[PDB]
Amino acid sequence: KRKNSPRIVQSNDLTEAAYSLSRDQKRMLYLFVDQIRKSEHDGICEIHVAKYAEIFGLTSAEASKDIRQALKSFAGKEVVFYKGYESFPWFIKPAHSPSRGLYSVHINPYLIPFFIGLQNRFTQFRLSETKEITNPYAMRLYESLCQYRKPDGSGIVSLKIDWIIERYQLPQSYQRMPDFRRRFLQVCVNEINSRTPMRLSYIEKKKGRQTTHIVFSFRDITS
DNA sequence: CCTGTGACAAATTGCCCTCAG
DNA sequence: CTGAGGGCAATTTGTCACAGG
Ligand SMILES: [Mg+2]
Ligand SMILES: [Mg+2]
Ligand SMILES: [Mg+2]
Repeated sequence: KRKNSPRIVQSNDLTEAAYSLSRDQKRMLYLFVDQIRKSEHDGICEIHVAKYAEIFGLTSAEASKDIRQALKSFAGKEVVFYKGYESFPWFIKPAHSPSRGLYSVHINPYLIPFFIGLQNRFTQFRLSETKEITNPYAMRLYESLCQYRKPDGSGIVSLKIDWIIERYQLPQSYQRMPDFRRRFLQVCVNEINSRTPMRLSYIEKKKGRQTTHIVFSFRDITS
């Protein structure tokens, strides 16, 4: 049963926001949204090194490294919602540790309604589905794909490439499409195919000499 | 203009070790 | 013993010159 892992349920506004974060910063982001979901919430969240190591198959010393550098790298990271245009900071206070092996973070109290969206306008996935991805961009794509998933784990969706560049905030050399192909599309599609239960194919949409959309579709291995 | 590949750079990976308390 | 530190080589991500349709 896929039901063994936490159920991540985020608003589609988050699924579609424009931001940069590392794999490690996102692994934590999942744990934070879970914890608001279980409370009039105020923004204080807690992380235990020992538990984070259970969850991601890591050693105690390595989990401490990953948390400690992620938490430092939130400084100056804005998140932008869209159309619409609203920019917020993730943390309003620096994180700190009062007990050995435990950190206390203060997430911005305005983001919470953006996490807990309006009814039937939301994305959802088990934590197991995404814990073995490595590339953060491959994590963004798996999120967006999940947004279109029917009850039976199948779906089809067309994303415009300029929109992928803006929301996933991809590096500049990928505006030149042979590089986008080689260092993002093939790498992220292979990863979903090897690390998740999803089975993914795609076709490109040219207009004139240009490529403008990727047309993704997928079934679940439970077929 | 469009494409793919080779090369170099800079970054991320899981892993090894000391050491404090 | 846990976990806060330092460090590593190997691999993957990011940049871009060159050659062909
Ligand atoms: Mg990153
Ligand atoms: Mg609390
Ligand atoms: Mg690491």
